[PDB]
Amino acid sequence: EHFVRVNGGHFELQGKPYVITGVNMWYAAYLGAPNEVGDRDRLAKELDNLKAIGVNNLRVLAVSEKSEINSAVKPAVTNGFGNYDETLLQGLDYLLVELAKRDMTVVLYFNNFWQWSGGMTQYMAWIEGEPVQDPNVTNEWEAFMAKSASFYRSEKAQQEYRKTLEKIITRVNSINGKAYVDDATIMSWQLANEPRPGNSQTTAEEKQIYIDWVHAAAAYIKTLDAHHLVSSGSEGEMGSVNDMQVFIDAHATPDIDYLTYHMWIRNWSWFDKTKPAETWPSAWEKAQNYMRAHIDVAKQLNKPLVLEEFGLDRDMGSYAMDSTTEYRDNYFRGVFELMLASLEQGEPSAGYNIWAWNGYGRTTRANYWWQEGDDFMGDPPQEEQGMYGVFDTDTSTIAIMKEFNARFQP
Ligand SMILES: O=C1NC[C@H](CO)[C@@H](O)[C@@H]1O
Repeated sequence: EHFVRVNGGHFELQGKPYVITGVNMWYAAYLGAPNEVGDRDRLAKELDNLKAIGVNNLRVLAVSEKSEINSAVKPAVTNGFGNYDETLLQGLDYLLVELAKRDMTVVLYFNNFWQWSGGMTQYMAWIEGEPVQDPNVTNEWEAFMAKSASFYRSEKAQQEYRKTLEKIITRVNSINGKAYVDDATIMSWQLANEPRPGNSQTTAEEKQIYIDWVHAAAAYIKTLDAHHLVSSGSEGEMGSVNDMQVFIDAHATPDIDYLTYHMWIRNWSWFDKTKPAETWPSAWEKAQNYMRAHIDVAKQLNKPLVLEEFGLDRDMGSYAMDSTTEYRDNYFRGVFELMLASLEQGEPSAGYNIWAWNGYGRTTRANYWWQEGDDFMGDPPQEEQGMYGVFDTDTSTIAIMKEFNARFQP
């Protein structure tokens, strides 16, 4: 029908500006599955609530790789190379039908730097014949990130990645009969969740391999689909081994239509969730700098910029649904205020996706750890259920979302 397009530093839909006022709901396609893995009744109710809060865009995982670790989604879409669960992919079909009824769009990412959907390290585990070592268990994060980036250098891994891209992009929706390439419900194809060049000791050669991978992968998708937007899923500078020139060079290709950045002030040690009053002022100074730096790059490259992930812990780091969210709420207000001013001033700030949406999902696990069969939440299986997710009962947070979702609309 009519697709979301780019014109300079903004998106357009039917010749009018389009601003992303979104959430991350990684599990939305799983929820559409027609078997016991799905919860279609819940999916419709969630999308009805989100639409009522002014949400126009979801960012969703397209594919997962089978993993045996206890920090990963189960079951998976890809049960060994080429062995796709068609019943689960009907969940993506169903999601696309449901979004289209509500004039909502989706950004679909095809891989994962991290472990919670298998992702790049699971590709390498299958190739190498050695199981993934869950970094939640080993705490060997530097080793993990290096293994994950080894994906870019593997010809077999790239062949298999390209096969998966082709499998999904050329899909026909089994429900409505729409080819995916013809479906304007899809806003963008996205290379991966948070692809990084490697660990803190990444070499110049490894930076170039990453740049070349982003270029080649985006160009490959454009051979399949000349018209949908393509984005990388990068965090920005923090996902570029703290080298903004890597970010710039990777995203300078015309086959990348818009820019992404993610902001994780607690993960980056700028904010201490157990010393929030003491650390908030410094964290906010650093967050505003991170936003400004990326807005400047978006001006340089003449592309829209989406804050496609950002979030903050509940008060004192609680996972409980009855805990307060004062710090999170004030953070979201600050980010929204700055971004709205940016947009008013004609800068390439083109919207956002909060990380993440829990909605009607619930856990009764004492340790807040997801187990197979448990409600899917915006917090994926590698984090406590309740870490960053916004519940339907988080009234104060939802009111802020409702307000700004309306204000960001042209
Ligand atoms: O893509 C992501 N970035 C950070 C989130 C919060 O830690 C995490 O859940 C996810 O892997």
